[PDB]
Amino acid sequence: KETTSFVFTRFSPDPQNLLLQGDTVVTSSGHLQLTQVKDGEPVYSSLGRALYYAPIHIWDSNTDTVANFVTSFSFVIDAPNKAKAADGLAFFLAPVDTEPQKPGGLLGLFHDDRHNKSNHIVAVEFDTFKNSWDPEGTHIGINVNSIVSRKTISWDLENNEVANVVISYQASTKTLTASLVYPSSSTSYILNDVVDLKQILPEYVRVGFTAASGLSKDHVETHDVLAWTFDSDLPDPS
Amino acid sequence: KETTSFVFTRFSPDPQNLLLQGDTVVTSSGHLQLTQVKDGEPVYSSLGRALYYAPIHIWDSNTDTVANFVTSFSFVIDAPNKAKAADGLAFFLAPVDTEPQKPGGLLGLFHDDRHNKSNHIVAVEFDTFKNSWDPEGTHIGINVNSIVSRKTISWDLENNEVANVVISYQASTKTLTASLVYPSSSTSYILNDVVDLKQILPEYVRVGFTAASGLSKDHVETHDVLAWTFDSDLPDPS
Amino acid sequence: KETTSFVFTRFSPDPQNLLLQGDTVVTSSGHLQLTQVKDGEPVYSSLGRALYYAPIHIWDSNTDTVANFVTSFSFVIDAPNKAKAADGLAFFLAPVDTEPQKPGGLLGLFHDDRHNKSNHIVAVEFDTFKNSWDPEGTHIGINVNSIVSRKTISWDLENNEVANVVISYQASTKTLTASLVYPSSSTSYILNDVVDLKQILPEYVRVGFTAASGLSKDHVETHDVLAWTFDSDLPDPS
Amino acid sequence: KETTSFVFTRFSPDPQNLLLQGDTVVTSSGHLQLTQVKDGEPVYSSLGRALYYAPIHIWDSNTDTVANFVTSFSFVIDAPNKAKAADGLAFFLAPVDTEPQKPGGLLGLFHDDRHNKSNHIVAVEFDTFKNSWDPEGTHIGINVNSIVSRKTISWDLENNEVANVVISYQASTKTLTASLVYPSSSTSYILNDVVDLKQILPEYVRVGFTAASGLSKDHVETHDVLAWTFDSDLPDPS
Ligand SMILES: *[C@@H]1O[C@H](CO)[C@@H](O[C@@H]2O[C@H](CO)[C@@H](O[C@@H]3O[C@H](CO[C@H]4O[C@H](CO)[C@@H](O)[C@H](O)[C@@H]4O)[C@@H](O)[C@H](O[C@H]4O[C@H](CO)[C@@H](O)[C@H](O)[C@@H]4O)[C@@H]3O[C@@H]3OC[C@@H](O)[C@H](O)[C@H]3O)[C@H](O)[C@H]2NC(C)=O)[C@H](O[C@@H]2O[C@@H](C)[C@@H](O)[C@@H](O)[C@@H]2O)[C@H]1NC(C)=O
Ligand SMILES: CC(=O)N[C@H]1[C@H](Oc2ccc([N+](=O)[O-])cc2)O[C@H](CO)[C@@H](O[C@@H]2O[C@H](CO)[C@H](O)[C@H](O)[C@H]2NC(C)=O)[C@@H]1O
Ligand SMILES: CC(=O)N[C@H]1[C@H](Oc2ccc([N+](=O)[O-])cc2)O[C@H](CO)[C@@H](O[C@@H]2O[C@H](CO)[C@H](O)[C@H](O)[C@H]2NC(C)=O)[C@@H]1O
Ligand SMILES: CC(=O)N[C@H]1[C@H](Oc2ccc([N+](=O)[O-])cc2)O[C@H](CO)[C@@H](O[C@@H]2O[C@H](CO)[C@H](O)[C@H](O)[C@H]2NC(C)=O)[C@@H]1O
Ligand SMILES: CC(=O)N[C@H]1[C@H](Oc2ccc([N+](=O)[O-])cc2)O[C@H](CO)[C@@H](O[C@@H]2O[C@H](CO)[C@H](O)[C@H](O)[C@H]2NC(C)=O)[C@@H]1O
Ligand SMILES: *[C@@H]1O[C@H](CO)[C@@H](O)[C@H](O[C@@H]2O[C@@H](C)[C@@H](O)[C@@H](O)[C@@H]2O)[C@H]1NC(C)=O
Ligand SMILES: *[C@@H]1O[C@H](CO)[C@@H](O)[C@H](O[C@@H]2O[C@@H](C)[C@@H](O)[C@@H](O)[C@@H]2O)[C@H]1NC(C)=O
Ligand SMILES: *[C@@H]1O[C@H](CO)[C@@H](O)[C@H](O)[C@H]1NC(C)=O
Ligand SMILES: [Ca+2]
Ligand SMILES: [Ca+2]
Ligand SMILES: [Ca+2]
Ligand SMILES: [Ca+2]
Ligand SMILES: [Mn+2]
Ligand SMILES: [Mn+2]
Ligand SMILES: [Mn+2]
Ligand SMILES: [Mn+2]
Repeated sequence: KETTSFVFTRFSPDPQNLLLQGDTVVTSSGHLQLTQVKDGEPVYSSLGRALYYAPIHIWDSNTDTVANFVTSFSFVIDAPNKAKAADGLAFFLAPVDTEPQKPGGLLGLFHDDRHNKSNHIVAVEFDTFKNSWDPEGTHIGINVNSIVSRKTISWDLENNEVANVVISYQASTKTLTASLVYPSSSTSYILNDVVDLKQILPEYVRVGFTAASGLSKDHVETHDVLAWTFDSDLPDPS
Repeated sequence: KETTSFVFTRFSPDPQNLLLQGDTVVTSSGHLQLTQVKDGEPVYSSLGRALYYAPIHIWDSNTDTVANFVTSFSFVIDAPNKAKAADGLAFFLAPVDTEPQKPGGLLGLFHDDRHNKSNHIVAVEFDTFKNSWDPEGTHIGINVNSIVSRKTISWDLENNEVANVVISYQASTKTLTASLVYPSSSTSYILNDVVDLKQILPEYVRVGFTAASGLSKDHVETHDVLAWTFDSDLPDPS
Repeated sequence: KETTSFVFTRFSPDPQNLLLQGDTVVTSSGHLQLTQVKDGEPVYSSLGRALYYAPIHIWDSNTDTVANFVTSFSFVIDAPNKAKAADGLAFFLAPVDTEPQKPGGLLGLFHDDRHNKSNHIVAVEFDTFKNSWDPEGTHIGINVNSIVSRKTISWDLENNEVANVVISYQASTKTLTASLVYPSSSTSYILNDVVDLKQILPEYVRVGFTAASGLSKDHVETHDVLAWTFDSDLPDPS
Repeated sequence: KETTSFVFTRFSPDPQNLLLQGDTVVTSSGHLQLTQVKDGEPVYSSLGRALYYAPIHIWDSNTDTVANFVTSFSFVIDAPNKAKAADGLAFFLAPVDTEPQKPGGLLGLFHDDRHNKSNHIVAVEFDTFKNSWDPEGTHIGINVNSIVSRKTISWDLENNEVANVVISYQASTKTLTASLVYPSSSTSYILNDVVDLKQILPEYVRVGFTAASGLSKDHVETHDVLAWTFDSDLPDPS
C-alpha cells in the first residue's frame, strides 16, 4: 500500500516542492498566480502551470492495483470585462516529464485540437471562452487526451469570487467527479464520468494546474490558486 | 484545538459506539438498516435512527470559535414500486439528548410541520415522498429547524443503486454543502446554503442518520447506510 | 474497517465528550485537573478520572480482528515535597461501564492488590509512591488486571515539568509500548511488553486517565493532563 | 500552513517518487535494499541511499515558523558474523541537492570526521561499528553536522530481526526524539536531544535513508528498509 498527501493553505515564495512552468509566480498575498499581471491588470497571451514536484503513483502493473485520489483547491478568476473572459484554468494529471504546450484555448495542455492517446492527459477544465470545439457558454469539462471534453456542464463564472473545487477518483467504479461551489452566492455545480486511469495514464504522473489568458488584448483575466490539498491511496492487491 | 474523527467501511452486529433508536438494526451484510425489512421486503410505518455515541464539539462560547466538518456516507434506497416511494432518509445534527420524533414525512426529526428555533436541528434530507410542504418531485433538501427545507434541488432516485454523499460545513463562510453521486449512472447532485451553526445548534451535538418508510402499506422502501466517515475540527482562536 | 480518532490540544470547561469521574475538573487554563487543588495547593485523598465518551472498538469476534492504537498526551505532576510524592497517574483501557475504584496506591483502578481476570484492565502507570507491592523508587509500569505491574522501569519525576507520553499497541506482535520524554531536560524513558488485548479486554472499551493523591495529608501532589490525542484502527480481516 | 505526508508499507520496483543513490535497489520482496547483496551474501564497501523525491518545507523565513515532523520505519540488519558488523544505517535530513559522501563509518553522510556547519545534516544513526570517534559498543546516535554524535545510547543489534523506529521533532521545544523497538524480544530504546532545525538546515530539505557496509571483506552486513511513513506540518504563524 502507498499513499501521498499534501496541503497548502497558502503558498510561499520560491516553493521548491512545486515545479513552476511558464509565467507562474507566487504573489505577496501567498497565491499561485498562474497568468501574468502587470500594474494590477491581467496580461494577454500568458500561460502558467504549477505541478507538485513528486510523481504520484496512480497505478501499479506489478500488483494490478489502481489508486483513489481526492484533491481540493480554491481559485479566483477576475476578468475586467466578463463578456470577454478567456481562456480558463484546469487541474490535470500528465506524464512526469510534462511541459507546457500551446497557449490560449488549448490551456497549455495540448499542442492542437485533436484527440491523441499519446497525450496521456486527464484534466478538469474551467473554460471561460467558447472556442470552435466548445459547447455554448462557459463550462466545466472532463477532458481525456483532448481539449474537446468528454463531458461538460454549464457553469457561470462569478467574477472575482472564490470558487472551492473538489475533484475525486474512485478506482472501483472508474469514476472521476468534479464539483465547484461559490460560498458567496450559494451556487454549486457537479459532474462525473467514467474515466479508466489505468488505460489513459502512465503508472506515475505529475499533478497540478494550468491556466491561460486570451490571445487578444481585450480578452483577459487573472487565474489565481489560493489553496490546494491532495491525497492519493494505492491499495494492496485483492 | 479539538478534532473528532471516525470511519466505518461497514458495520458490526452490536455497534456499542452507535446509539441505535427506533427500528434500526445492523444486517448480516454489515449495513445499517434504518427501516425494518421482513422476508426481504420493506415494512411500512417504520422509523429508525443511528447516532455516533460521542458528542461532537461544534462551537465554543469560551473562545468564540466554530468547527468545520465533513462527513461522507454511502446509502441505498430500494422501493419495490418507485412511484409509491416513501418517505426518505436524512443526515442530521441535533442536541445530545435527541430522541426520535414523528414517523412518515416528518422523518423522525420533527413533531410537526412548523419552524421551531428550539428544535436545534440541521439536516440534509433525501426525500422520496411529496408531502403538502414539499416541492414537486423527489428532492434533496437542507433543513434548519423545520421539515420545510430552506433550499431544495431535484434528485432522481436510482432505485437500489449505491449513492455516495458528502456533506461539509465551512465555518468561515457559514456554508453547508451537500453532494450526491451515483457512479453506476454517472449522475450527480449538489447544493449549498448559508446556515449559521453557532446560532442554530448547541455547543455539543450528536450526529447521525434517520429514515422513515411510508404510513400506508403500499408506500414503502428500504433505507440502508453502507459506510460512514466523519471529521470535525474546532480551531484555536484567530 | 473501523477507526476512531480525537485530539485535544487543550480542554474546555464542561467537556461533554468526556466522562469525568470523581474529583476531575477542567481549569480556566484548559487543563484536565484530575486531583483536587485548593488555594493553589494539592488536596490529599483525592481521586479523579476522565474517559472519552465513545466506546472504542478494540477487537471484533465476528471477523477475528484486533485493533492497533496510538495515544499521546502531556501531563504535569507537581509535588510540594518530592520526597513525599503520592500516588500517581495512569492511562488505561477498561470495560465501557468502568467506575472509579479505591483511591491512593490503587490509583482508582482496582478494588484490591490482587490479580483478577474479571477486572479487564490494561494500564500504564506513572507511580510516585512505593506501596508494599511496588519496586523501589518512582517508576513507570505496565499493568494487566492488577496493580502489581507486569513490567516496570525506573522513572525520575521532574517536578512540575511537562512530560510527553506516547502509548501504542501493535496487534500483529501483541506489543504494548510506552514512552515518556521530558523535553526541558532531554530525559527519556521507554518500555514494552507482550499484552494480548483480545484475551484481556472486552470487544469495546473506554479509554482515559486516572490519578490519585496520597492518603495522608503530607503525601500530596497535583496531576494535570494538558493535551491528549488518540487513534485506533480495527482492520478488515486478512 | 503546509503539510507533506507519505506511506509505503512496501516498495515497488522502479519507485519514481524515490531518489535512489549509490547501490540501492528494490528487491522482489518489496524491500529497500540499501547495500549490495550478491548470491545471498552482503558485499563489503557498499553504500546506498534513498530519498523521498519531493523537498520538505521544514521552516519558513517569511512567517518565522518551524515544522513538526514524525517518521516511522521498519528495518533489518543481517550480519553473518555479529561481532564483525559494520557500518550501519541512518535516517537523515539534508539539503535538496544532497549526494552520497564517503563510505564505511562516515555512512555516506559526511566527507570527513569533522564538524562543519556547511554540512546542513541532521541524522539519527544506527551504528554497528566502533570508529575512533564512537562510544564503546553498538549505539544509536543523534548527529548534527558531524559523524561525531551529539548524544548516543547503547543499542544491541538483534541480528536479522525487524526493528520498528519512530523519529519525531517538536518545534516548540526544539527536541528530536528517536525510539527503536524489537517486538520479537520486547526490547526498546529511546533518546532525545535539543536540535534547532532553523539554525542547522535550509528551509527545504530532502529526507531519507543511508547505509554502508564495512571497508574490509569480513566486516559486512545487509541494511534493508521494509516500510516507511513520514508526516510534516509547518503551521501558520501565531
Ligand atoms: C418548540 O421546541 C421546544 C423545545 O423542544 C418545545 O419545548 C419543550 O417541549 C417539551 C415537550 O415537547 C417539554 O418537556 C416536557 O416537560 C413536561 C414536564 O416538565 C416539568 O416537570 C418535570 C417533571 O416531569 C420537571 O423536571 C421539569 O423541570 C418541568 O418543570 C413533561 O411532563 C413532559 O414529559 C411527558 O411527555 C413527553 C412527550 O413529549 C414524554 O417523553 C415523557 O415521558 C412524559 O410523558 C416533557 O418532558 C420531556 O420528556 C422527555 C425527556 O427526554 C425530556 O428531558 C423532558 O424535558 C420541554 O420542557 C419544553 N422545553 C422548553 C425549554 O420549554 C416547544 O413545545 C411547546 O412549548 C412548551 C413550552 C410546552 O408547552 C410544550 O407542550 C409545547 O409543545 C416547541 N414549540 C412548539 C410550538 O412546537
Ligand atoms: C485577431 C486577433 O487580434 N487575435 C487572434 C489571433 O490573431 C492572430 C493574428 C496574427 C497572427 N500572426 O502570427 O501574424 C497570429 C494570430 O489569432 C488567435 C488564434 O486563432 C486568436 O486566438 C483566440 O483568441 C481568443 C480571445 O480573443 C481566445 O483566447 C481563443 O482561445 C483564441 N483561440 C485559440 C485557438 O487559442 C486571437 O483572438
Ligand atoms: C391508508 C391511508 O390512507 N393512510 C394515510 C392516513 O389516513 C388517515 C385517515 C384518517 C385518520 N384518522 O383516524 O382521522 C388517520 C389517518 O393519513 C396519514 C397522515 O396524513 C397518511 O400519511 C402519509 O402516508 C404517505 C404514504 O401513503 C407518506 O408516508 C406521508 O409522508 C404520510 N404523511 C405524513 C404527514 O407523515 C397515510 O397515508
Ligand atoms: C491516617 C493513616 O494512617 N492512613 C493510612 C491508612 O490507615 C488506615 C487506618 C485504618 C484502616 N482501617 O481498615 O480502619 C485502614 C487504613 O492506611 C493506608 C494503607 O491502607 C495508608 O494509605 C497509604 O497512604 C500513603 C501516603 O501516606 C499512600 O497514599 C499509599 O498509596 C496509601 N496506600 C494505599 C494502599 O492506598 C494511609 O496512609
Ligand atoms: C582491508 C582493510 O584492512 N582495510 C582497512 C583500511 O586499510 C587501509 C590501509 C591503507 C590504505 N592506504 O590508503 O594505503 C588504505 C586502506 O583502512 C580503512 C580506514 O581505516 C579501514 O576502514 C574501516 O573498516 C572497518 C571495518 O573493517 C569499518 O568499516 C570502519 O568504519 C572503517 N573506517 C572508516 C574510517 O571508514 C579498513 O578496514
Ligand atoms: C474479581 O473481580 C470482579 C469484578 O471486577 C469481582 O466481582 C470478583 O469478586 C468475586 O466475585 C464476585 C462475583 C463476588 O462473588 C465476590 O464476592 C467475589 O469476591 C473478583 N474476584 C475475586 C476473587 O476477588
Ligand atoms: C566545510 O564544508 C564546505 C563544503 O564542502 C567546505 O568547502 C569547507 O572547506 C573550507 O572552505 C573551502 C571553501 C576551502 O577554503 C577550504 O580550504 C576550507 O577548509 C569546510 N570547512 C572546513 C573548515 O573544513
Ligand atoms: C500523436 O502524438 C504523437 C507523439 O507526439 C505524434 O507523433 C503522432 O503523429 C500524433 N498523431 C497520431 C498518431 O495520429
Ligand atoms: Ca475554450
Ligand atoms: Ca416528504
Ligand atoms: Ca505505588
Ligand atoms: Ca561507527
Ligand atoms: Mn471547453
Ligand atoms: Mn422535503
Ligand atoms: Mn507501581
Ligand atoms: Mn557513531
